[PDB]
Amino acid sequence: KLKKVLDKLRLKRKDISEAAETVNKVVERLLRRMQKRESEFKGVEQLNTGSYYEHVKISAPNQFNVMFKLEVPRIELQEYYETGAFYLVKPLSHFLVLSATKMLSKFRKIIKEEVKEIKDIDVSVEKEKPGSPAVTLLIRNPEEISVDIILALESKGSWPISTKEGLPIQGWLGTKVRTNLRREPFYLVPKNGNSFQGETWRLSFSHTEKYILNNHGIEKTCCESSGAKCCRKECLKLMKYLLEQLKKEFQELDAFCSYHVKTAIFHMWTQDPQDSQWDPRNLSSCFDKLLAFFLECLRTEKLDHYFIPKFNLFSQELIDRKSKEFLSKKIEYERNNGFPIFDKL
Amino acid sequence: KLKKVLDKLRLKRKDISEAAETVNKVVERLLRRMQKRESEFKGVEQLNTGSYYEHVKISAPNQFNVMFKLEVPRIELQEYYETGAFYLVKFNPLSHFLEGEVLSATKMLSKFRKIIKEEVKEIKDIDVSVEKEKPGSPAVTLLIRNPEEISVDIILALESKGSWPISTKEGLPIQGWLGTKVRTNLRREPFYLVPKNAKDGNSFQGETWRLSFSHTEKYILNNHGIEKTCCESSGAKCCRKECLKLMKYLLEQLKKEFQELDAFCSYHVKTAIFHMWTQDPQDSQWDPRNLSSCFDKLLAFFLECLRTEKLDHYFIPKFNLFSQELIDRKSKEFLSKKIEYERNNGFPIFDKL
DNA sequence: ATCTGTACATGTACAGAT
DNA sequence: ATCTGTACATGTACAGAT
DNA sequence: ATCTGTACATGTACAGAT
DNA sequence: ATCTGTACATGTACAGAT
Ligand SMILES: Nc1ncnc2c1ncn2[C@@H]1O[C@H](COP(=O)(O)OP(=O)(O)OP(=O)(O)O)[C@@H](O)[C@H]1O
Ligand SMILES: Nc1ncnc2c1ncn2[C@@H]1O[C@H](COP(=O)(O)OP(=O)(O)OP(=O)(O)O)[C@@H](O)[C@H]1O
Ligand SMILES: [Mg+2]
Ligand SMILES: [Mg+2]
Ligand SMILES: [Zn+2]
Ligand SMILES: [Zn+2]
Repeated sequence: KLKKVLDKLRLKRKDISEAAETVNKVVERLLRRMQKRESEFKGVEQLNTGSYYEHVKISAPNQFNVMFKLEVPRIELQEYYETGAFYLVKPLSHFLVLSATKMLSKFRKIIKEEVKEIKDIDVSVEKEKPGSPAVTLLIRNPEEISVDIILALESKGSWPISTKEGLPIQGWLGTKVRTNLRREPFYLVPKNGNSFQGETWRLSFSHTEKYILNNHGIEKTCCESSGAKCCRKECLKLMKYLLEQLKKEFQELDAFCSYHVKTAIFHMWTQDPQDSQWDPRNLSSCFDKLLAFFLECLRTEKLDHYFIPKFNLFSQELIDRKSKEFLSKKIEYERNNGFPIFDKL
Repeated sequence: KLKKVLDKLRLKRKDISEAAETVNKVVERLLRRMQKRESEFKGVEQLNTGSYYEHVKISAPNQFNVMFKLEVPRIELQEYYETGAFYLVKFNPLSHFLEGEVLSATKMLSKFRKIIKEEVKEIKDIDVSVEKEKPGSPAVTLLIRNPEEISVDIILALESKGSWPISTKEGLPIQGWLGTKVRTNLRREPFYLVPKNAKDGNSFQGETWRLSFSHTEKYILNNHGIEKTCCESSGAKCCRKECLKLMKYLLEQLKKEFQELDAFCSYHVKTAIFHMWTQDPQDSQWDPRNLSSCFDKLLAFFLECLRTEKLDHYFIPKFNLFSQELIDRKSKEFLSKKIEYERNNGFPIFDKL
């Protein structure tokens, strides 16, 4: 049943090769233009993030996330109205308070200029979507591929106080891992008609999340060549697919994204830390317990950011009750009728 | 029972404070003197190693190991007659230690030791001297008299950042225990070469160096579980270190009574337990409730090593620490009888002093 | 004036003490 | 159970040097 | 500072074995 | 049906060279 779906969802080696070869060309050239030109983003470094680099991308290698991160010395953060995730912040002179919109606009300008000069790849820059920190590339290998270039500020200080109680991995990955993770930099991305709209940045833990995905067992050998396989990634994939399929069919679900599922499974991996609670033989009960957890998040209207406990991704302000009830009904239907949506194209 | 022995063996915070305060002074001052002037050892860095920094030092904080490690770029190793552990080194502030491209361990050690003695003479704050050089030892050993006796072994080491020598390829067999990512990451760290410093009267006597994995061993001791939470505040305690301590004590007590055991050292027990931790990787095979069977299975393993004359270096599989060349059969049989005796009569030697 | 090797500043795991 | 000293990893301030 | 070379983890693909 | 072993592909950390 679910093994068959996972077979469908598995990327093909051939497609992986073709997609990656084209993407790396475009990205390499963009990264070079950010330094070889005396741009205000000289020193920016590349960090690959999201599902493709975590090995949980499903169906096709058609969406790539990449961070162009810029180290900024001793910045001062001021939290935005107790939200936990959003901050004002203090070469960059002409982006003054460091304005996210002004900095993003210049960043975006550079990329567009450079993209116009690319003559061997069919590639363009997608119209800016308000509410997105990314510059999005649309590549036409014969097949459609999207690349989100995310601008990020990199700070090396202590993580902000709103995260103090986040990353609750102590009983799963442990205290040494947590302490070491919190010694890495933290990232601010320009996520953005009220208030301090254009000067607000959002914390990003994409780097931490990538380490977690690739080091996800309570045992060091989980999913390694001299360890046992678990089904943690496979459940993420199934849940991701369920949401994608539903979203494709129902405009009512526009406010939901894969990060909601990722966040939910992070909490499930914390609640059920033992690798034996994710035995491949138990794929079905595991998938099912994840569904039940997600439904409880929907019912209670509560899905805390894993890194920022006070930030509720399912607050009324972000996603209307109607949407959450709608998604509850549709998930409950699929669950009670053997997931017919998994059988469609 | 063994819990009571472990109570005796536990270091006291007071003693730890007094010992460490004095040790860190002496070491800090020695390290600073190595950076002065055109000393050949400018750039040498401190790495704390061995039982005290692994939290398996027993009885008293009276012996501390420290490495003064020097990065040497552009190094060619030539293995010494297929031994796995021993190397010539080839290629500069080290100019004065070279003989036609070959780095002399004994000349370098001698200068290192000269500088330390000179500096120690200038310390009027604590009662400290340099122990007569012991043949077969790379260390400059400091004898400190806080009112209590404390030894500090300062080991000179060459640090190479290249890939570990081929003799180690099959060593560190941690894949089923700590895993492949840990193994890979550990093998990306530098390797260390220390002076072999025998006066056996063999070819290349003064130019032979020995591999050291003290840094790797320290990481292993402090990250010893198959679960990442082993011995942590939101995990379960294991008894891996406690078994190491008990076995260490058994050997120390025996060694202090019996001159026949001079050839044995604590590294033999450390190596044996590393193999036992590989053989029995699950944290559940080191439950604290099972301290006795765990200690017992370790003893039985060590006894088999003694009987079969085989204890492979954990990093260098072909190097046999129990070879005939190192330890005569009589010594191994002697230690076998004494271990079997203690084991069969309730460990009376644990009740001594 | 600017730069930097050295030492202080901060945070926490480990394990001993209460 | 909670508290506390040491070790150790990383970030950063600055006297003395350039 | 930038670039390449090496090593090996995480994947996929498929035959032959269980 | 599943598992195991080998081949074949990409990503990624870091040393040593330029
Ligand atoms: N709303 C959000 N808040 C915080 N971080 C987010 C948010 N949306 C996405 N991200 C971060 O950006 C990364 C990439 O986003 P993206 O939408 O491409 O999802 P993904 O995890 O790559 O999965 P997929 O692309 O397969 O749907 C996420 O993994 C996450 O770290
Ligand atoms: N024969 C040896 N071969 C290889 N390395 C050795 C040998 N003897 C000692 N070492 C290394 O030197 C370190 C310090 O040596 P030392 O004799 O002080 O042992 P230790 O582990 O500190 O135990 P303790 O001091 O409590 O007996 C060891 O931990 C080990 O890494
Ligand atoms: Mg993505
Ligand atoms: Mg020692
Ligand atoms: Zn796993
Ligand atoms: Zn443990």
